Amino acid sequence: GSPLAQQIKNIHSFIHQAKAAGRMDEVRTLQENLHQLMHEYFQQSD
Amino acid sequence: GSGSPLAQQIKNIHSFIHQAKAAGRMDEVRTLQENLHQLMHEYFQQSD
Repeated sequence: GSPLAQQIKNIHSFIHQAKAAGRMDEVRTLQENLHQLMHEYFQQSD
Repeated sequence: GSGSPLAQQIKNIHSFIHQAKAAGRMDEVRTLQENLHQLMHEYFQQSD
């Protein structure tokens, strides 16, 4: 439905894959992007 | 699981936010939106 919600779910899946391989730096950096996108999604949806 | 219980909870809170918006009740909207954001965060963390 929401394009940005899909982008968030996509990021979260890339974070999962990085966790599953033990890639800590990639998890950390992607998490920052997830947080920012989520707060854009709140701005859109508020 | 399916995520449906959490999704339903979020839909319910969103209906109360709409009701507060419809009355122009700003503080109620903003406080309920904080609760909505916290559950949305968990929804995203549980997504596949």
